[PDB]
Order: sequence, then structure tokens, then C-alpha cells
Amino acid sequence: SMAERKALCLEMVAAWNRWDLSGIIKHWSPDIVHYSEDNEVSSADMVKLMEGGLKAFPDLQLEVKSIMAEEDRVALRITVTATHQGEFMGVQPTGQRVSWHLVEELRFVDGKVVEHWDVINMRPLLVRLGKLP
Amino acid sequence: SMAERKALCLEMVAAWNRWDLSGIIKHWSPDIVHYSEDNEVSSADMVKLMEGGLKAFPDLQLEVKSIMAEEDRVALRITVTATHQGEFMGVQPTGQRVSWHLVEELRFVDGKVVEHWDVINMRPLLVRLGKLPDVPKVVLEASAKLAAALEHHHHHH
Repeated sequence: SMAERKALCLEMVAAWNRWDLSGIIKHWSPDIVHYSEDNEVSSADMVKLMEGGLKAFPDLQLEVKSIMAEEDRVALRITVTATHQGEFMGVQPTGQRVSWHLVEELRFVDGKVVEHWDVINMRPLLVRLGKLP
Repeated sequence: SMAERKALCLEMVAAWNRWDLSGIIKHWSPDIVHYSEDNEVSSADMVKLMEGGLKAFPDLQLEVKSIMAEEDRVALRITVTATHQGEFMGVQPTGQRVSWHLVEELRFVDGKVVEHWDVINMRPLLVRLGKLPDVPKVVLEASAKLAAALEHHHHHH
């Protein structure tokens, strides 16, 4: 049900908040497809980005601002806050607090995520890292 | 109903796509609140951004990639495509094709929008406007391989 799929998504959020990547990935279908900016991203590459992001921002926390479900999909509007602790986009760590915003959309089959779409706004982070004014 | 609220949201998309800002704002409650990056944005400022955006990208088109509704809310994942014909963020128009991606979330009361939240990914546009470097995927891949190799050296004994 929508209620159950929402609960599973909030468990994936909890996994992020424990810095437990396996607790997210365990819900993926082996046939999962990831999309970002209307282009497919391989699972191998997605895991690299997850591991890399966790390394750069080891204390990151997700706040779910809104959650919505319809049919076999769930969408979460999330604010991330962290400290910049490891090299990210070529910028050496500074210990400064950073934040960004995203919406993750997931589609489920048989309790497993088969499609995952993200829209990520890193404008505030790019500003803090000196990439934008 | 959810179906009706989705239909109203798609009318707002249609208004964008015929470049008619009045056809969007007519669905706003007088008491509407807009949020972006967890901060409120005044309706005055929102309309100015809409007007300025339309001037810079006069042929813009919204493609609805997904639409979802629950309770009194609707969310749309949208890809925008346009040509850069007017000055934007201090960058003179190139005539280049550009794109960006966003999610809009709307809450309705009595058929009018009372709350509006956006999450906008302008990364691809920022690259096109020269605000961020334009780096090929293969070069990003090579940089990632290098960074991994350097990290590996640092834990090798």
C-alpha cells in the first residue's frame, strides 16, 4: 500500500541518518534503474556517489520536509545538512556547515525499488564551496 | 479530488507553455505562501522571477516527467527547455539551447493554491551560462579514478 511504501522510504531515510548505505541499497531491485537530469545513472556509479558523498560529509543528516505517495510511487522532499569534512568537487574540507535540497522519487515492485529519480539543488553548497558567488 | 487538483496543476503548466503568466497566478490564493530552499519568497519577488525568467527564455517549454497527488497536495517533476535569448544572471544571451529540472509542490484550499514549494536544479543551465565548468563525463571519470588512487596510496603500507 501507499502507507507501507512510505514507511519503507522513511526506513531508507533512517538508514542514511545512521550512515548505513547497505540499509538503503538492500531495498533496491537488482534491475533498478536510476535517473538524474533525465539521464540513466548506473548502479555502480550511484553507489560511488553515495560512498563519496558520505566520505565528504560524514555527519550528514536528512530532514524529510514532505512525503507523498500515489500508485506505486513515493516522493520525498528532503533537506540535507552536514559539515564539510572531506575533499568534495576538488575543494579541500573546511569544517563549515553546509546544506542542500532534493526530491527523490521511487517506484516499487514487490517491495523493492525498481526506478529512482532525483532532482538535486546543490546551489547553497556550490556557494559555500566557492563554486558560485 | 486528487484528479481535479492534478488537472488544475496541468492548466498552470499549460499557461507557462503559452507564456501567459496571468493564467498561472489566477490559481493562487490571495494568502498564498511560496517557499524555496526552506525560506519564504514573497509573491512580489516570485512574480518578478517569473517575468524575468520569461524574458530571458521567451520560448521556454515545461515537460511534465511525473505528477503525483495525495491529500490536498500535488507534486510535478518538470524539465524545462528553452533558448537563451535575453540577459540572465548577468550573462548576455547566446541563443544556446538550455535546460533545467525542478519539482514543484502545491497545496490547495477551495481550488486555489495556498502553499507552493520548489526544488530547482539549475546545474545544467549554470554550465551553459559559464557559471560552472563544462567538464566531459570521461574527464570526471578520470578525476574520480585519480582521487581513488591517491586515497589508496594514503592507506597503503
